[PDB]
Amino acid sequence: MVSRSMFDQLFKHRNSFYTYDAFIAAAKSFPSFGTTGDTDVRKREIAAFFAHVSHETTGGWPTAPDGPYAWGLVYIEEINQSNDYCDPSTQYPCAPGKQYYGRGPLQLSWNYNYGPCGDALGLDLLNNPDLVAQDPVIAFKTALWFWMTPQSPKPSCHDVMTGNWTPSSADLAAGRVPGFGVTTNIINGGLECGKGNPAQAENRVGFYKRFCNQLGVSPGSNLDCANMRPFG
Repeated sequence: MVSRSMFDQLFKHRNSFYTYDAFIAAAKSFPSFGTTGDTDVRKREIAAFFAHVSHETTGGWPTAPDGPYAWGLVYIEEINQSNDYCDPSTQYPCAPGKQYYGRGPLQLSWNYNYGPCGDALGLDLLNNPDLVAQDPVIAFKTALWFWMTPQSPKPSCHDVMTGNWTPSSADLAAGRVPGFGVTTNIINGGLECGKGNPAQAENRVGFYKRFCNQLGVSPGSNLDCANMRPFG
């Protein structure tokens, strides 16, 4: 896994809601996370997951102590909470009086994600979405659920980083070569990769390179998703 002192180095300025013990408890729901492959592969997977988490929750500024990548895990809830984030569904019905705005380390959003995430975790997140912003174990589990779950045609980010996803010829033709860049593409490639404004993807890479440096691992190849088409 990762030790308490290293978690406290990566996340030196975090919101104290996000405890190390909560992260460790959540990771036990997905025992292959960070335990797959040799030491370099494990370190890159952990750095990659934390880079995305940090991008989505960062409270940094350019002159912040320890630099602009040292302020991950500051945010819990989406700040703009007026829309319900509800698309009508017979499988995952929007609960009366509830909203599905972003919550937790990967900003889980929409009834159509809270539904299946809760089903997989054995939790009624569809009818109690506020659980994600109440309980840091649940919060971390929702982020790991996303990271560990394939959604065809997309592989899991876990499988990409650990060598368990081999691209098809169409993937390769589209520039989807395994590495950090493909994880950005999976998470939000329609807006952030290809010809999207690359500011946000570049920020994710900045966090990733910082965390790789702190963990003592090379970031590897194929970091940039501007050279890459979103999955169909």
